[PDB]
Amino acid sequence: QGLLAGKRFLIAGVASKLSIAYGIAQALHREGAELAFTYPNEKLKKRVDEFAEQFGSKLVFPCDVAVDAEIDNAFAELAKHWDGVDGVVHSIGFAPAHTLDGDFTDVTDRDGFKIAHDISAYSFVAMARAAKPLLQARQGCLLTLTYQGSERVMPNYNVMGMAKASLEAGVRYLASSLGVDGIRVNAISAGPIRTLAASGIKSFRKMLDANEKVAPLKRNVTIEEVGNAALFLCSPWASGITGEILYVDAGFNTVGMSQS
Amino acid sequence: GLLAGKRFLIAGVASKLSIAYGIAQALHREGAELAFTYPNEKLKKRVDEFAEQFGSKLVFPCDVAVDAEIDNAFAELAKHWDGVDGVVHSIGFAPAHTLDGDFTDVTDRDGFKIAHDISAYSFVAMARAAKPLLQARQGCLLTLTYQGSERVMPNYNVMGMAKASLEAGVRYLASSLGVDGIRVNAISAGPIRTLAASGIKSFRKMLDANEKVAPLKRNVTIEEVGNAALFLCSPWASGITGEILYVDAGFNTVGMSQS
Amino acid sequence: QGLLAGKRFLIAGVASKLSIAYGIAQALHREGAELAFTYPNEKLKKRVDEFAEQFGSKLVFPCDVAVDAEIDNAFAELAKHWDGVDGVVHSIGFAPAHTLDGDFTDVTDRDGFKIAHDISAYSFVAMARAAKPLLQARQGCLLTLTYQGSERVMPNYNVMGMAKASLEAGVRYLASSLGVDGIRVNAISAGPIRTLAASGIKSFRKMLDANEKVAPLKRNVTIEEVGNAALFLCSPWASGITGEILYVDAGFNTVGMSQS
Amino acid sequence: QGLLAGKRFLIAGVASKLSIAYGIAQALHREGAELAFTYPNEKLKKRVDEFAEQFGSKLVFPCDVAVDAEIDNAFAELAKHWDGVDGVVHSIGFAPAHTLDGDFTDVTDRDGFKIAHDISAYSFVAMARAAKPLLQARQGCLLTLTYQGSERVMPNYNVMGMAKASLEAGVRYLASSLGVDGIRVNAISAGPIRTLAASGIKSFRKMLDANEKVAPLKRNVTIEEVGNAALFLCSPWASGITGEILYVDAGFNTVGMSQS
Ligand SMILES: NC(=O)c1ccc[n+]([C@@H]2O[C@H](COP(=O)([O-])OP(=O)(O)OC[C@H]3O[C@@H](n4cnc5c(N)ncnc54)[C@H](O)[C@@H]3O)[C@@H](O)[C@H]2O)c1
Ligand SMILES: NC(=O)c1ccc[n+]([C@@H]2O[C@H](COP(=O)([O-])OP(=O)(O)OC[C@H]3O[C@@H](n4cnc5c(N)ncnc54)[C@H](O)[C@@H]3O)[C@@H](O)[C@H]2O)c1
Ligand SMILES: NC(=O)c1ccc[n+]([C@@H]2O[C@H](COP(=O)([O-])OP(=O)(O)OC[C@H]3O[C@@H](n4cnc5c(N)ncnc54)[C@H](O)[C@@H]3O)[C@@H](O)[C@H]2O)c1
Ligand SMILES: NC(=O)c1ccc[n+]([C@@H]2O[C@H](COP(=O)([O-])OP(=O)(O)OC[C@H]3O[C@@H](n4cnc5c(N)ncnc54)[C@H](O)[C@@H]3O)[C@@H](O)[C@H]2O)c1
Ligand SMILES: Cc1c(CN(C)C(=O)/C=C/c2cnc3c(c2)CC[C@H](N)C(=O)N3)oc2ccccc12
Ligand SMILES: Cc1c(CN(C)C(=O)/C=C/c2cnc3c(c2)CC[C@H](N)C(=O)N3)oc2ccccc12
Ligand SMILES: Cc1c(CN(C)C(=O)/C=C/c2cnc3c(c2)CC[C@H](N)C(=O)N3)oc2ccccc12
Ligand SMILES: Cc1c(CN(C)C(=O)/C=C/c2cnc3c(c2)CC[C@H](N)C(=O)N3)oc2ccccc12
Repeated sequence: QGLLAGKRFLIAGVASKLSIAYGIAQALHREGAELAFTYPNEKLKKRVDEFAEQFGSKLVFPCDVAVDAEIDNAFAELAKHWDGVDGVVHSIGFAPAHTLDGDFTDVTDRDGFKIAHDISAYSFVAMARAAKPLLQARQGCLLTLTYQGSERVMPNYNVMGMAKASLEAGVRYLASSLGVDGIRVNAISAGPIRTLAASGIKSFRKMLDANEKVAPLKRNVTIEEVGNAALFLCSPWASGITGEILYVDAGFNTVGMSQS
Repeated sequence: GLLAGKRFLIAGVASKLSIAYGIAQALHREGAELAFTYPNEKLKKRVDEFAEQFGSKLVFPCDVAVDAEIDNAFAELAKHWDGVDGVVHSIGFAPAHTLDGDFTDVTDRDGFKIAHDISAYSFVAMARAAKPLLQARQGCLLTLTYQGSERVMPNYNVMGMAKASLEAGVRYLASSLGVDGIRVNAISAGPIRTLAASGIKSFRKMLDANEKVAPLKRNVTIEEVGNAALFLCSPWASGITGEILYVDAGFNTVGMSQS
Repeated sequence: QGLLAGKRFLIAGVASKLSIAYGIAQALHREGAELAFTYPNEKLKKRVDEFAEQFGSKLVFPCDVAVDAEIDNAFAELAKHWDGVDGVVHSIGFAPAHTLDGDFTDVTDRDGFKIAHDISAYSFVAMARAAKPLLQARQGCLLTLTYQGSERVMPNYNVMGMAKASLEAGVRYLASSLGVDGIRVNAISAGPIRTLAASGIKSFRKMLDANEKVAPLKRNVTIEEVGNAALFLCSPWASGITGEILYVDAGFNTVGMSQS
Repeated sequence: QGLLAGKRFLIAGVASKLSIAYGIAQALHREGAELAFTYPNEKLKKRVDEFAEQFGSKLVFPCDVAVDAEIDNAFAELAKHWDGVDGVVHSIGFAPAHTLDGDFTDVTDRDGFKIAHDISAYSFVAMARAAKPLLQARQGCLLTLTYQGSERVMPNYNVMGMAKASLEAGVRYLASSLGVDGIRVNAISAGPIRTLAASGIKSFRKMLDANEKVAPLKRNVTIEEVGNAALFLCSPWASGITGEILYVDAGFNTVGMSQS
């Protein structure tokens, strides 16, 4: 009998034991929640399917957020088994590698722009809609993952910064849209973490080593600390919070100027 | 005047109520002279004349949905002008239906794509196609956003996300082009009745609320925005880049007004 | 055996069963923490004495934050039973009634400014210092209560906005100063709540009813929801968060304007 | 016949030819503005008298902002010379050297806090009040100088950050208070610069070189750019802007951090 006794949650974005979604799932399950998972993509099906099976779950559905049908079908299918859900976790972001390697101006093409904002920003709004029925029944909450590159320039984050900034604006509009129906909408601004979202990024732990020295706590966060924070936001303890962007970066965002 | 001999491109003049027209008017007031784009044949006719009331020809096709039209637009302008001291981006668009109803219900994928494409990417594309022409004279870039990116306004919906993406662009552009001495800034203008108000049922009632909340108890004008944009396109703004300047009579500063 | 098993916390600012500190204390106790209490003077003595005896505590010490000595003595006294401490909760704010009733320019005198910033802003920094040793022992955390009047203009809040804005800057400098020692520093920006901090403020109901109409969730927060959030920030689940201003206002802060 | 033909302005805070106020004064005068100046005490009299007459002005009044009387008297004096005023420039900040040299927690005493917030934050609100009548005559504007240490932690800036955070909140409440009367209130957040406010700061030069490396423009601002920008804010071109914090830092504030 944990904090999430009898509560259910959908987790989109588990790619490996390292994804931010995994640390979330572990924290939720650790507290008694029942879990469901999506995969983009059946390259990933087998790994996700009973990757679910550490979590007492078999509920594994295909969901590529580029296709409108895949979204609603995944929620109609997931509708078949579950009344509703007390939360939907959005841990999805993507942009064409080339748009994240070089000068922002030179490498940001129109297509690379479309995919970035499409996969990483609109997806959250689409899922929210297809999930609204399941969420009103249970007056669950929504949660997405953002990054403070939306508010500040980081080298090579480029169009992803614009996408995250759009995402963050969405959370606020979703919170007013769904707030009347008792559905809370929030996001976590996590510090940089070495996950599969770092593959192909040459600067990465040079970024990791910089964050380690600048963050007031002198360390980089983990998927556990992110999971624990996401757990709180998906819980009745966070019942008074909506449209909030919680920074889980060891306070990195608060430093103007460190001892070089 | 202050802008003696400097040149500026003005994209987004649709009518005499333009955010861009009032700015363009302010730019000319100080002696700079001007070039203009139009989205299609429609607006070709109206822009041609708006150019000639400011002593200008420089009137080129630019639908920001087409990549070619953009680069051609900066290629045409190369023939006439050595360089450019600034580019003014006053363009935004969404299916409108995405701006009428509940945010969740009415925000489809296409309406999202169009919103961010026309309203957010365009500035970055123009910035690129304009980079060479802008390096010649160490010009600057300027766009108009809306504080719906930070705060929820009813029926602004997907435009809020786009403007938020836009504002992030300004910062990355300013960091990218800053080494080139090219400044990148934006103006967050208060709401004002322009052709960007057609089809919005709540508008003036939005206008009447802003009139009561703004510390100054009034709504800004296209002139006041023009004057501010004039500064940002001027050497007086040489120390400012990646800045979002709020021209809303301070509305952005109130948490809540007397009922 | 709850989440705060064996953890102790100092609660500053319990004036009544409605105090924000009270909702905090209850949530901390709800999870098994041991509690300590301060009171500003005798008139306030009995209330903390019995408010402590409701959380299994008698540790009740006088602390008026206007006097330097009272602060350090309270922590020298509070030392007397406890080896160390896992957290200090700071829920204190005050300004001369007159300073908060009328035009900001006309009514903001120098002293009223002085008392405002002294009692409501510096106090947190002073307590933090006198609490540093006891906080290093257990690598505890610090928490204070703020209000979004620092960022945004509310009528009749006046100098309290400036003070809370100074407070919020303190959290960031404390978090950077004390973050090196593994001690986290964060604050909660709570929505308006009718407590004894509403006495003498006539606009409250139009305040409460307005926030109720604007907040995405269509309602005003409670000391329970604030307590629960503070509980999280004072817990290892918030180990990855420092220098954060957490908004507990039902998302009110995210609305630019609602159908007024 | 410049932009400020026939316009009048009060300038508080000219300490030397390096003062931020000095480059401001130069910019306003360059455009035809009427100028006035204050000095904190006798020692500085000779130099302020001399700077005024380099701008064709003698309007130089004693004003130490620690004393209430000196403020109103200084504005009582200038009531005598000028019908009204089109703007008041506030370029004053100060804190006890010791509070700006060392760990924030260790060196921030209550007094150093009191003086810091008193001289640097309340002064603007007091001046604003004493200036209201003359400012209503011509509905001029108010302007102060802030620093982004209010949002972000700068080493050794300490209590000055909290004061500037209070200052910035003041601008918003002043703008809301005085906006109805047509008086605009704004502030400039200037990049760091070697002025008389750099004496006694050992890290300054390393700070100057860091901003030069991080700022998108790869350089530090000058009093030219600060003077010119405030000139706008004191001008009818800025008639649609109030309660605004304009950053003149070569974009430094927008970087999360550049190439190492
Ligand atoms: N790792 C960090 O430092 C960091 C910081 C801030 C924000 N974030 C965000 O956290 C989120 C989760 O990342 P993570 O590190 O836990 O692991 P991750 O690498 O697995 O995140 C990417 C996930 O998005 C899914 N996805 C991508 N394209 C999809 C599509 N077209 N259809 C369906 N699904 C698709 C993938 O399944 C993938 O699991 C990311 O979106 C990231 O933007 C990460
Ligand atoms: N009016 C306000 O209250 C307000 C508030 C905040 C921001 N803004 C911004 O101000 C900007 C300028 O607005 P305005 O009021 O001066 O007049 P406007 O109505 O003409 O602005 C819209 C312009 O975008 C151009 N445009 C649209 N789609 C295009 C396309 N596919 N290709 C090329 N051009 C296209 C149009 O020519 C149009 O002139 C807006 O984009 C908006 O983001 C306005
Ligand atoms: N209630 C709200 O809507 C709201 C909103 C935002 C922030 N806050 C903050 O919450 C905090 C706590 O308020 P609460 O509602 O839980 O109960 P409360 O009314 O009791 O808060 C005031 C407390 O400050 C203490 N205090 C005042 N002067 C003191 C002094 N000189 N020395 C020592 N102690 C002194 C008092 O003991 C009192 O308990 C406030 O300080 C406020 O800044 C409240
Ligand atoms: N120099 C920077 O990098 C920088 C950056 C951001 C903000 N600022 C702010 O600009 C303002 C002025 O800084 P500066 O660069 O011109 O240095 P400065 O020393 O040349 O000017 C500051 C002036 O405040 C005056 N002053 C101090 N106490 C006073 C009192 N009690 N009464 C009357 N006058 C008093 C001083 O005489 C001084 O001339 C300050 O508020 C500062 O915090 C400076
Ligand atoms: C920190 C940091 C983040 C945080 N983060 C994970 C995000 O928010 C987003 C990631 C992201 C998006 N799209 C990607 C990839 C990663 C690469 C894998 C995938 N193979 C791909 O094709 N495209 O992204 C960065 C980008 C550059 C530099 C630093 C960072
Ligand atoms: C205020 C306010 C704004 C501010 N504003 C001017 C904007 O930034 C955006 C304008 C906007 C976007 N899309 C539009 C049109 C205008 C109509 C012409 C175009 N032909 C169209 O089809 N679609 O937008 C709003 C949207 C809904 C409710 C209120 C507002
Ligand atoms: C909202 C809002 C708050 C929220 N809140 C509790 C605070 O943050 C601060 C409270 C506060 C500060 N000082 C007070 C009192 C209360 C009254 C008790 C005591 N009688 C007194 O002398 N002085 O306070 C306001 C004050 C004025 C206008 C609006 C608000
Ligand atoms: C950069 C930077 C700033 C920005 N700056 C100019 C300010 O806003 C503040 C100046 C400042 C405050 N207090 C001072 C003095 C100057 C010295 C003369 C005065 N006589 C004094 O006794 N005390 O302040 C810093 C403080 C520490 C480290 C770096 C910085």
